[PDB]
Amino acid sequence: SKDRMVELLQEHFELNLYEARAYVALVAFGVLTPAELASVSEVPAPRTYDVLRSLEKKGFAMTQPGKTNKYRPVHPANVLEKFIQDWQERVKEELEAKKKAKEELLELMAPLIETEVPKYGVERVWVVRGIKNSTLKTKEMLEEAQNEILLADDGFIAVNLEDDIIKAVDRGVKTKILLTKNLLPRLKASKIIDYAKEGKLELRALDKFDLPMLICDEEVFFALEDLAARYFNYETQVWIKDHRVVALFKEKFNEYWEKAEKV
Amino acid sequence: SKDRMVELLQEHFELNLYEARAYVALVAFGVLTPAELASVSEVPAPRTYDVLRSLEKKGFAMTQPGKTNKYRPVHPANVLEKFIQDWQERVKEELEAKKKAKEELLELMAPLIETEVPKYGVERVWVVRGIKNSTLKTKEMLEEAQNEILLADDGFIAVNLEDDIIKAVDRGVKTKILLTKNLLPRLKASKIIDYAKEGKLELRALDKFDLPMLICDEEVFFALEDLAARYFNYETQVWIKDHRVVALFKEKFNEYWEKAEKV
Amino acid sequence: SKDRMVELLQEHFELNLYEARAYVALVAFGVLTPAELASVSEVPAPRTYDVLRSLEKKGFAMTQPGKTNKYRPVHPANVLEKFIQDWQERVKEELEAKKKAKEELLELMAPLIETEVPKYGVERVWVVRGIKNSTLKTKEMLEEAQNEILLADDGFIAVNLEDDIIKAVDRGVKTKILLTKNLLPRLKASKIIDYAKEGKLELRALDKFDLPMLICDEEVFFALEDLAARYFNYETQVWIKDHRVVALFKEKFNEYWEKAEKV
Amino acid sequence: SKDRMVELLQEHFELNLYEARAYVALVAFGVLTPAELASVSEVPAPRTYDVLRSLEKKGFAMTQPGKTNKYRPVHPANVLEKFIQDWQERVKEELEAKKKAKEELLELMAPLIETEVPKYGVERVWVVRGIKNSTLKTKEMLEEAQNEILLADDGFIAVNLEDDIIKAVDRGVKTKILLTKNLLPRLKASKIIDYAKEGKLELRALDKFDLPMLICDEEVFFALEDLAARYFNYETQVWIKDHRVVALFKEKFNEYWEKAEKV
DNA sequence: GTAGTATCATCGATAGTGATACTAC
DNA sequence: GTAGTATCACTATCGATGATACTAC
Repeated sequence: SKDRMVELLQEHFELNLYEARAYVALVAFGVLTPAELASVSEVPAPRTYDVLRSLEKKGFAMTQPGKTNKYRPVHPANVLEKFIQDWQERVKEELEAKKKAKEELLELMAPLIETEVPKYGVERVWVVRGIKNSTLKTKEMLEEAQNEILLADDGFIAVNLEDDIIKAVDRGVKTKILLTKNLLPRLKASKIIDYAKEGKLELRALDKFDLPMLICDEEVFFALEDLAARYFNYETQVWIKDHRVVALFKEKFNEYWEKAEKV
Repeated sequence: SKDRMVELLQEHFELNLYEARAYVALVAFGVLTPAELASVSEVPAPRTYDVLRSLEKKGFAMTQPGKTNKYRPVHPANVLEKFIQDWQERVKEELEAKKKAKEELLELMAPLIETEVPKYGVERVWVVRGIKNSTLKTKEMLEEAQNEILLADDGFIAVNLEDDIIKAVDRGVKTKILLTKNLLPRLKASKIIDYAKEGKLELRALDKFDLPMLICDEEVFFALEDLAARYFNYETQVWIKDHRVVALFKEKFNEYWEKAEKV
Repeated sequence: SKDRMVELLQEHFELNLYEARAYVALVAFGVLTPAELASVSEVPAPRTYDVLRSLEKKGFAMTQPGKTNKYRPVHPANVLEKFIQDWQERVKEELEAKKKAKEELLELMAPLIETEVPKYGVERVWVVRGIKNSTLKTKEMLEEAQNEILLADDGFIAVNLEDDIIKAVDRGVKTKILLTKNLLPRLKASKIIDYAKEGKLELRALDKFDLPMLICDEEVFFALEDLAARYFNYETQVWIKDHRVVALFKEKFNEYWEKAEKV
Repeated sequence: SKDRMVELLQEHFELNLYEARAYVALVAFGVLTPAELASVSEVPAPRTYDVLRSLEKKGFAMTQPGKTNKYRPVHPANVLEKFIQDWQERVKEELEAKKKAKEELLELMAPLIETEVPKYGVERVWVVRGIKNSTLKTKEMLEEAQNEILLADDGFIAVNLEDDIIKAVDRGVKTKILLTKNLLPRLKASKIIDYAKEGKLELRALDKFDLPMLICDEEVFFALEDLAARYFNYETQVWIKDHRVVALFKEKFNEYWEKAEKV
């Protein structure tokens, strides 16, 4: 069928409907002029000229340039195979590009390939105010703790965390507890003081320090001192995850720690 | 350069702008929820979902069997290599489809191409556009050559037509082949060698000649010369069937041939 | 009016409708949360979250990351001014790009710059049949002649050509007329023999030549000898414009021409 | 080449695919009718007309009164130079519009920013995304500085804020500026350099310090550090107003400051 | 109606950009 | 209701491609 011939030329050889109908006509009728083509095909008369001129450049037709151009079809066995061979050459190029593209992309993404898995995760700063949320955040910090826990506490933070502190120490994370001397009686026969006497965690006391902090593996949790709101459980507290910043606080802690006294 | 990565992905790996961005984001942050992606990247918030699902579908990102709100990138080393290997398969199959379409067309058109003889005949001049289409006519010249074949190849007059030349030589056609010296390197790597050294034909090389041509019996094929035309793959080539015109060109060929090397 | 404020932010500072309404809201109400933003603006509740996060990256808002994020507007005098200067630097870049682009384009188009103006067009091959069109083409050739006219004629002239040959010769174009001896008596009172004797043009006679031709300034006009379409007279004739081809015929003409004379 | 030209034209000179091609064709063949263009080029025949008219309008081609429709290219040296010069004009006017839109917005928002005193106040921690937006906060820090300013600039903490620094010094704020040695070579003249020799401030250079910062009274501004974040212009910067936290950072500054050179 | 010129119209893919639906409290 | 989530629908550009005037007769 000519319908089938037209379909195939469109589907596999990059000819539009009109160009395809034209080339079939040229093959069926041999030599045609734009005028003749129109009479023996469904190619619109107005379009015959450019459509045939289109087959010309694509290699499906040869031509005689004159007052009225006449066209002959190239032999389908020559052009169709030519098309395929050329196509394969394009493919062969598009392929090599893809490989060089791949090689380069891997070189570009080299520095970015990240094994670490974010748990929050794009967030490295978190602002907490309530007493509920301040505890839920310390809980997470102690749970995700894998290396060291440094706790300089002015009050309830260390007494309420005891359950969570113990569990962490059990996993093998180095724990250092630093309290204000006035808070000691709050730890009567507590499992912390028990662990401290065993050697499973370091415990020390200081009369005072101005910047209490919780440190967990490059995570620091501190408060913005407001005694006004500190009565109001709505005291602002900040969680920051960064090697540099947390390292700055760790220095301060070590300053405290090297001046305190173990129980 | 994130921009270069996005560019490459869009070009050689069939990702849209957003998907390309999303993948680099995925590769960068290791894990991302749709909202997180909308934040750190330039992918429209409302598009992050379909963009991420799309990447997953294209095998560029994965979702855990758990709460599927988080997406992780597939490692570039794996995903990029897999795309290229898979792509080769898709093209290879399209090749088969194309070949099947060609063979079918040749079959469908068989009845059309009968001894007429043929539908296009008695025409002694045709024009062919583009040096790339040179062989679409010269092939016919070689298949019908009965007496003599005189080729002064520029490297495009009779590309990949060697089989027809040796076939012509077999049916008793005298063949003189004149090549530019830069062509010889692909006779290694030939079939006319050892068909030339056998004496079944002649082969001579030459540094420079201004009028490359193919003569077959009383037919001459030559290309015109226009810088602008060739930039647009539109160079004009002419086929003339005339004993006087051919004879003139043959005088020029002979001129070239008496200066060529017997190599 | 806020409508006016929103209009300006969209028009000049690259904010969509929602982001623009948000920043106006933030400026009006100071600190807002996504929920609050919705209550005091026409920003859809579902969109507030991502829209505010958008103003964040764009530099129109600062934020407190928490269970419920709160946002403050950057001061319009800082952001709006910041935007403009940043924009100016992008412009400064796109400009430098444009200049380099131009420089390169001029280097690429250097070989392509065409001064000559085609009076026929892209066609360097023309196929003519009949006497009407072959004469109109010879006339055009003689009119456009500016350097030399080489005419080896097998018959005709002054078949309308005396007038055109003379007029050309009047313009100062070197003319060479070559007729077959049998044609000499046809021009005994012709203006050509008159001009030849003066001699404003060279005239010579030959008993025979197999390839008559008209040459005009790198244009050649010849016939494809067909027994006996010349009688019909549907004899195919070809016009070719090309230095190489025309030089080939010119060599042939000189072969003829070196065999005089007009007498 | 031709593909590269088309690429440039589309990129830097605001031509669509067809117009860019058409222009290169116009430059190549010197003159072209819509049909001729449709033939030699990849511009769809039915589109050649509007495409050529378009090129003319954009000042890339010119047309004769007819009767035929032939187009000539404008010389690239002229058209390309004209586009760029005109473009500079176009942007320069949009800049004015932007400045005018800004000035108006500040006016419209003036009533909004009334004595609250600050719309946003009593807030002691804010986050700012992207190093590019650093000054959108630090600016406020410097303009409100009453006692002390300690800058350890990385080159982005206080970009283009020199005027505010010298201005702060005038109202009696003690100013210490610590810069990396690679920054100093670009401080010419400047007001910050002949303010130190005058003694109105101090300036010390240092090869390397890990924690660039800005301290103003009881306020600190510092940036976190994440490669992935910075690739997406999403780096987190923090502003904290707390005497204990700032004092800590100040200890670090003083550490940096005791190793720098007086320049 | 016929030749040959110039001109329009429909559509898919992509990327923006102004809005809803579903859902567990 | 509240606070989220998960998608929707629409617009504009453009390059592809099929159809249709106008002007000669």
